[PDB]
Amino acid sequence: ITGTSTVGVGRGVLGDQKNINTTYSTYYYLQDNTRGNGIFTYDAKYRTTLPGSLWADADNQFFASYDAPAVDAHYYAGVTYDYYKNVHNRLSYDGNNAAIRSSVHYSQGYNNAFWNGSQMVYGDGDGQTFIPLSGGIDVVAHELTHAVTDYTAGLIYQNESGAINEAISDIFGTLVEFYANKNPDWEIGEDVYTPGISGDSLRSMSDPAKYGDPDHYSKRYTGTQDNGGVHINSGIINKAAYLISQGGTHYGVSVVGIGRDKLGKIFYRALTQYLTPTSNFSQLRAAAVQSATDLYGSTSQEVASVKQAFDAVGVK
Ligand SMILES: O[C@@H]1[C@@H](O)[C@H](O)OC[C@H]1O
Ligand SMILES: O[C@@H]1[C@@H](O)[C@H](O)OC[C@H]1O
Ligand SMILES: O[C@@H]1[C@@H](O)[C@H](O)OC[C@H]1O
Ligand SMILES: O[C@@H]1[C@@H](O)[C@H](O)OC[C@H]1O
Ligand SMILES: [Ca+2]
Ligand SMILES: [Ca+2]
Ligand SMILES: [Ca+2]
Ligand SMILES: [Cl-]
Ligand SMILES: [Cl-]
Ligand SMILES: [Cl-]
Ligand SMILES: [Cl-]
Ligand SMILES: [Zn+2]
Ligand SMILES: [Zn+2]
Ligand SMILES: [Zn+2]
Ligand SMILES: [Zn+2]
Ligand SMILES: [Zn+2]
Ligand SMILES: [Zn+2]
Ligand SMILES: [Zn+2]
Repeated sequence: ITGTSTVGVGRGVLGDQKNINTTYSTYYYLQDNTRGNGIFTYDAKYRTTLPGSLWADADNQFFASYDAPAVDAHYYAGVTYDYYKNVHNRLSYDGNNAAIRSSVHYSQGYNNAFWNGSQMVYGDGDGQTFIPLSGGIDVVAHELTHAVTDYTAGLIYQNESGAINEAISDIFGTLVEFYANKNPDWEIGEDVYTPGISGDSLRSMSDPAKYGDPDHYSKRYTGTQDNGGVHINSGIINKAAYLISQGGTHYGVSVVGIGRDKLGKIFYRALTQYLTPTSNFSQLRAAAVQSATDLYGSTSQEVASVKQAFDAVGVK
């Protein structure tokens, strides 16, 4: 809508106060004019019709319980935009400042969130398995990163390519979480998963086997469920990424950690320059090694650590 750019205030899903960019025209709308072609957040009103109504508020204060998922969808879309622009010089998910549109209160008791090809969609959870999923910055950024992947490599969402697709989204979801300093960690979805259980998450990048996911190529899932194990076998790549950043010794292979910024630069270059729709784990290793070579030189520690990490998870 046309109006005046304003700054409102509210609380997110976890009860934390934050400022949000809004637009005033009779009502205050969740329309952020400060980022690209805009960030727009919508009320799906417990239906499955999308996008729903652009979120309108009478007083620019967003402290109602019903407001909280919208506050976080809107705010964390902005954080994700800032990460890709400031760290990778990428303008929105398509690199052309596409508007980022999000709908909250999708369906009833819906334990999921997704990028649908043109917008983000967030369920509210059933209150036992999940609370509203936009409360997790890593969820928001994980799903927006699927759009980045779609507009670049086009990784196919099955088998090894699909596991790489998932891992890329976990990697950048986590790097966004660290960028925001929003209680960062190397687990996924901890802020919105199982409110009655502390210390858990959907999966761990630092220790995938904590939840039974494989941390070595020899332990990969080879069946047909989950599109060939895309959320299971992602642990193999997630652990390699963790090792590249933080270092460690894994299955007897020592990895010299090079930090989060260099992890992000190596994988972003691999994703945008070298991966293809059917890249497998071995081809991802090659893309990461070449990316680190481009950035840091063939004799660099960074290249050596990429090789160590993929060795440690059994990917040649
Ligand atoms: O923490 C990371 C920071 O060090 C880097 O500069 O940008 C990405 C963040 O995840
Ligand atoms: O278990 C890991 C711990 O050893 C390290 O200190 O920080 C990250 C954790 O995942
Ligand atoms: O081949 C071994 C692999 O199967 C195991 O999982 O990790 C150590 C490797 O040496
Ligand atoms: O069966 C597939 C397996 O062959 C591959 O190695 O990893 C993904 C699986 O879906
Ligand atoms: Ca209000
Ligand atoms: Ca996390
Ligand atoms: Ca929990
Ligand atoms: Cl470990
Ligand atoms: Cl381990
Ligand atoms: Cl480790
Ligand atoms: Cl180990
Ligand atoms: Zn998802
Ligand atoms: Zn995903
Ligand atoms: Zn966290
Ligand atoms: Zn799955
Ligand atoms: Zn998923
Ligand atoms: Zn280990
Ligand atoms: Zn380890």
